[PDB]
Amino acid sequence: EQSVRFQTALASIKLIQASAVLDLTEDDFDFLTSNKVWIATDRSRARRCVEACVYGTLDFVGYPRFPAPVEFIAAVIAYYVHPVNIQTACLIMEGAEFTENIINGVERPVKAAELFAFTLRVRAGNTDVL
Amino acid sequence: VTEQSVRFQTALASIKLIQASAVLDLTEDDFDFLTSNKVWIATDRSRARRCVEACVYGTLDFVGYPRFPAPVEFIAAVIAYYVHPVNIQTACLIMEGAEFTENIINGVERPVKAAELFAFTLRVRAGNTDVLTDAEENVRQ
Repeated sequence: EQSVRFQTALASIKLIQASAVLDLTEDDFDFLTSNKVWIATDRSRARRCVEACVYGTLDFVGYPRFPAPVEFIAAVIAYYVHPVNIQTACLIMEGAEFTENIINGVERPVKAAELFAFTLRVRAGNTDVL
Repeated sequence: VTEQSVRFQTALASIKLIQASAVLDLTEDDFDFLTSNKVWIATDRSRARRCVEACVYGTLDFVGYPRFPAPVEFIAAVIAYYVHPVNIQTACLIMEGAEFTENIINGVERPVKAAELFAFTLRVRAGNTDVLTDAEENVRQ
């Protein structure tokens, strides 16, 4: 169910590295992908890149971008973000509390806490969760 | 075990995450303490708590940023990596209460107490060659 909702996203990311390109200047890109610690202030900019990809990847599949799918933020994080910033990146995206992460029918936000758990699996290879 | 297997895999997949960003908030002295083969006395608990945590909420503490719950696979990975067999147990004792990835995802509060943590992190450490400590680490104070 979600397993799939991932896949469709991972396969989307893997495909973007070519055919399409995101709203990202080689600067913002070095910024998002490098190992250079994201200093406090950088919050606004990090968010805006992670979004650039998240929504971007979305647009480049035909999926709406009203609530950003959890799986995409996790993927967009795992894939692009460097370990030096992963965790912090999650707590940053939580900050873009767009959808109330469906967990037992209840409309509960997309807490940073779970975003990590996701990205951590993506990288792990699993995602054949459930 | 096809379950206990994927847990490990995530824990392993974590080591690499830890190795990659060696950003830690500990003086070289502190580092020596945390990785020493000398036991952690009952008074050293405060110090240890700070050290084991400085390894989990990694770059998060180096800079400001709040802290947020980490998955067991990732904690167990940290202990297996930094902590010495001698203190590992107290470490798990310290970090008891964490949750596994699965439960983190579906919202099923299943705190993983010390005993369990200890058992698991020991098996994590038990299996992982491309994991071990070196010196391109003693570069944070």
